[PDB]
Amino acid sequence: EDLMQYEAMAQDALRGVVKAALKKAAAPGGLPEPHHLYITFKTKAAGVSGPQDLLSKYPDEMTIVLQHQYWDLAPGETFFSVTLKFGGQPKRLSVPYAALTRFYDPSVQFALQFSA
Amino acid sequence: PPEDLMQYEAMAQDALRGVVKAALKKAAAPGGLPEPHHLYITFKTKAAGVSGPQDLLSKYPDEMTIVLQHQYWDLAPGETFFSVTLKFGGQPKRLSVPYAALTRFYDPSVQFALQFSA
Repeated sequence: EDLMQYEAMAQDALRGVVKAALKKAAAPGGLPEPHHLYITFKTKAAGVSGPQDLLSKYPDEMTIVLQHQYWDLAPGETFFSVTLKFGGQPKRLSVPYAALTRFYDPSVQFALQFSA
Repeated sequence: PPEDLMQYEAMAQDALRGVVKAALKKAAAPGGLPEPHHLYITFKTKAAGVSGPQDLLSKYPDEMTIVLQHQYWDLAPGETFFSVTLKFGGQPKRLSVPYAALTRFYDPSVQFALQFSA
């Protein structure tokens, strides 16, 4: 076995792909068609925040999608915030890259699983 | 799709630089790396941020490789760069390299290699 645990360090490091993608999504032009993103995170992880009413319906994991219906994406180095609609209702979420568990871009079938 | 407009391979490749940062933090701990893990780190000598003994650097104004095994100390894997003292021909010297200057990383013990864009 590997006492260095590279497979695990590589996995945690790859969380940075999500950060870079959102950086592109927030720059002029947004995501290049037809790219869109599935992001899954632990609802109760430290730092995630949003409406209690919404988060309560998602006990542990929640998946959001960035395609067209999203506003004010703010991707920082530790967490990102974005506005999405739920039941047609706009709601603000902030989730740390550390709380992520999955990343998927259907366009090119790019996938990333995280420990979290 | 004839093309990935998001360039995930490039962003992934760049994000893995964090593997090196994570490895150096384990090495900076008392007890260092678990035997027989030794690390080869290659960086671009002229990239911004790179600093050390001019004489030494000048010996290779291109890509230089340093190995971290036993004779290294005061390794500081900061946020955007790391500083470390190594012995070149016996004389200890400080090296400062930004993670963005890394062009390669390699640990023979488990055959784990990574290469990054110049």
